[PDB]
Amino acid sequence: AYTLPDPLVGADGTRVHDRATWQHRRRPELLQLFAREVYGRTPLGRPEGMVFKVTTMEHAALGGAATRKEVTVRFGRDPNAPSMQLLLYVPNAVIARAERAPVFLGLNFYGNHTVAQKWPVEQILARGYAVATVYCGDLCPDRPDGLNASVASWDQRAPDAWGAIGVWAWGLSRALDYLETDPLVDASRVAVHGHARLGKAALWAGAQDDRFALVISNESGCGGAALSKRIHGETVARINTVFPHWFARNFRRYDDHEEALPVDQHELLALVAPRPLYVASAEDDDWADPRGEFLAVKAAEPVFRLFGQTGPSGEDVPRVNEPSGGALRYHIRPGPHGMTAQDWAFYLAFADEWLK
Ligand SMILES: O=C(O)[C@H]1O[C@@H](O)[C@H](O)[C@@H](O)[C@H]1O
Ligand SMILES: [Mg+2]
Repeated sequence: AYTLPDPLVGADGTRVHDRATWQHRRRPELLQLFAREVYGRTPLGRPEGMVFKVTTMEHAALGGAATRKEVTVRFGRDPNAPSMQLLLYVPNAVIARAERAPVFLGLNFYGNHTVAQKWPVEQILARGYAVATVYCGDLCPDRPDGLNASVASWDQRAPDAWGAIGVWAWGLSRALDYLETDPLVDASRVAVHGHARLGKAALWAGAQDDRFALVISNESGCGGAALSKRIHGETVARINTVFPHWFARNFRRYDDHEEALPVDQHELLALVAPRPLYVASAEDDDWADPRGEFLAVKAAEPVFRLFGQTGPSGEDVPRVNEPSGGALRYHIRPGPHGMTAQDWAFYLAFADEWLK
């Protein structure tokens, strides 16, 4: 089935007519719904005893274009406590103006020094932006028994307990804790971004953690930006069966039963409002369900409009390589699933508008 629940009708049926009601009544309702039925509850906020050790600082990386820092973010005072490694490139030209750089923060899938994977780090830097990354497997190994060797392990797990997407997302927020202590970056101007499974975590981190200034979802698909109730491409039963550690056990109640869902992903997107949000698809990426990613944006737009922000105009998918929307923005690009220089060019212009 497929009737979408209204972001702007509360659980008790009252109509959300103002931003205060949205901020302090409706948002907590949706956050707790997504936590309980989909991603699982985030248990730890900031742990006590987090320690940041800057292990490497190189002031003339990439030809003097960038400063590169390597940072262990340790999650306890003990020196052999669990940790993650954050890689940061800062543009030198911005440091030379005595300004903290705005930052693109995203998880990587193959390791910090694979960005197999490559992002246009040099272009991002050339455009005046810092780049930070953490390998997702320092937080939760992407495998079905992966939570036992993960930050969440330090007869089973509870049905509303978080999986890998929630642990990855919590990792992004801890990366932001670090960025707040780093005088070369403006932690109030952080674009949190992700591709595919890591875009699911980027969305979930941006909705829970409203410190993030900008949120970018690149082809995050099922249980990211795509409407589950559309039953197109990847389905809930497919994703929980192949990746049973990603979501909460409770998400499996919705296996082949998306009609029963009490929310859909347009409401995840609405939790970014009023902060700028970018959802993007690939034209041949039927698995992620591009129309469903676009329609989730459109069904989220009323919440942005409550704050006077606008989304893609038109009620169907805009032409390829034509981004559309104000603070709430979409593009679809030609070709297959991935993250490309085309996507990044559109993201950088969006950031130029909202972070510089
Ligand atoms: O790109 C990938 O490997 C993944 O992308 C995700 O968004 C999708 O849910 C996975 O099934 C897999 O296709
Ligand atoms: Mg789908």
